[PDB]
Amino acid sequence: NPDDIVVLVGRKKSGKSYLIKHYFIPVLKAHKISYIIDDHNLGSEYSKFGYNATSLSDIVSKQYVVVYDRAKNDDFFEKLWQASKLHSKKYGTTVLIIDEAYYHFKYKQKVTPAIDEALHANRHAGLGLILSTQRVYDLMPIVYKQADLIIMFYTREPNELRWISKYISAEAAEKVKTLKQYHFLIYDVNSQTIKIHKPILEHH
Repeated sequence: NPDDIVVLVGRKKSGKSYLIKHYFIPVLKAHKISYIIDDHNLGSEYSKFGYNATSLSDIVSKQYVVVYDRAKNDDFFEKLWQASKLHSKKYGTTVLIIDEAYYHFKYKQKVTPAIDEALHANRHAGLGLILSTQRVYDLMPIVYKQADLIIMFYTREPNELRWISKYISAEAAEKVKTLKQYHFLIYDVNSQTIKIHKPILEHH
């Protein structure tokens, strides 16, 4: 699980960050698994969850880190990835949590060596991924093939349902339409199963 690739999908205010904060992170902390949060702002809702990294070296050396990913050079992801791997050598298996995945895994973008490694060899690299995004069709289709879990909140948008049907599951597409707010569908890509989950309140 800690080295799984998990994708979270849903429009703004679906409850993705609340899931991160009260469903994923508490579970990681209970198992003493470290994490690196990549948040695209220059003051971030995640500031209480880790050290405010100002350099790549903070990413490597601090156990719990929040990366302020704004105004970085165009090749920032490969640097973040390098630093995260080095972080993992120091702290063991680590989860890289990406608040808006389209910045680094956008549909139709060039597949770089860092992207290839993150999608095809992340376990060996010692890094799990939580990729959060607003619209299903904003990410490279390979993300969905390589994911272990795809978590989806409500949508009735036809082009999104089309994507879900094509790259995930036709049954998932049907059920996502009737989700009530804060409920979410969990699609296990490995077992090809679907579980509908009740709203999260707090970790127990």
